[PDB]
Amino acid sequence: GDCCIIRVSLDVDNGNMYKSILVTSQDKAPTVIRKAMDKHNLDEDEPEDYELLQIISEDHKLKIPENANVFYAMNSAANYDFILKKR
Amino acid sequence: GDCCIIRVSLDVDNGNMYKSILVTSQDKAPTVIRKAMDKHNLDEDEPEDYELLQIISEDHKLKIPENANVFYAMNSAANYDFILKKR
Repeated sequence: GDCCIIRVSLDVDNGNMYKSILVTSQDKAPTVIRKAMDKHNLDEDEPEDYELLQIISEDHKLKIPENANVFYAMNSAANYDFILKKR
Repeated sequence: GDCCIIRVSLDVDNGNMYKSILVTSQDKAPTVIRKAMDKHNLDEDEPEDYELLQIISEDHKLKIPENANVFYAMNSAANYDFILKKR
């Protein structure tokens, strides 16, 4: 079935360190945050502590809604670069 | 970037054995066919001896052109079921 491979960094003071993950057509925001937290060894806590944002440009980050399908809520015309932001 | 998880079987000894491959936007037929033949253990022949072959419906099959990007040459509106065939 359908997929996309995205880049996820932590929310950090200037840009920086992306870890790649596989997003299926079925993946909602908490599963993709759990995958992104595993790529960064976040036994420094829970998927509820975290929101996900897409980097549209320097002046725009796109907020992924709490239980949304990531594959269809993302802007797939923009670059696949995301923040794992600790809310 | 974008991708699909595709499963491939053989045209040969009549019981349907699937193997999954991850196909990216950049993947060409002979390279995904290479992966499929290694996954089925096809070791007498070269990747040029073989075509792919998406099952569009019963009575209907799609030939992926020999040097084409599988991701954009396949029927994305259909079953992600492929068989590997001689010629």
